[PDB]
Amino acid sequence: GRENLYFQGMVEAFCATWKLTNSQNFDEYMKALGVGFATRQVGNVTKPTVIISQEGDKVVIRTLSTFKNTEISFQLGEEFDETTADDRNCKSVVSLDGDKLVHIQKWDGKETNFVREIKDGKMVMTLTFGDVVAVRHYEKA
Ligand SMILES: O=C(O)C(F)(F)OC(F)(F)C(F)(F)OC(F)(F)C(F)(F)OC(F)(F)C(F)(F)C(F)(F)C(F)(F)F
Repeated sequence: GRENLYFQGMVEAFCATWKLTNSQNFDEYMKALGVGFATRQVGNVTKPTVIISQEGDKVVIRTLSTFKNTEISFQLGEEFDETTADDRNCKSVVSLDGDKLVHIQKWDGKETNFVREIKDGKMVMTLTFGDVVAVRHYEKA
């Protein structure tokens, strides 16, 4: 009933081609993660395209850039293995929390999370590691 209407309407809102339009404190966020000088210099100029789609029962997230191209495929709320763009081998869970799509990565006893939300048609991504928070805005292409 309302459960399937919530899950279908939420996933539908996020499924699009998203272009990065704005970044805030992403450099600090990469520094808190332990991303070195070399990669950070690339990461601060790289303009990603994020494609979110439904491929069967799975939700797919493709991050396309001149640095590295990543692709993750998952069932909502079911843990999966993920090798990140900065070569961290995580145990990750992508889930729904109200109007938010929450991505939690765990590796080496550490934890980082990315919260994606739709705000006035834009996708706002909040990246958190400890006290360090970054905000990235995306628009539909
Ligand atoms: O979603 C996006 O648009 C995202 F590409 F920027 O990825 C991300 F969501 F920000 C991340 F959280 F995945 O980033 C990261 F965690 F992988 C990272 F911070 F390590 O990123 C990184 F360092 F690898 C990087 F070099 F900056 C990078 F070039 F891959 C990029 F694309 F993220 F900027």
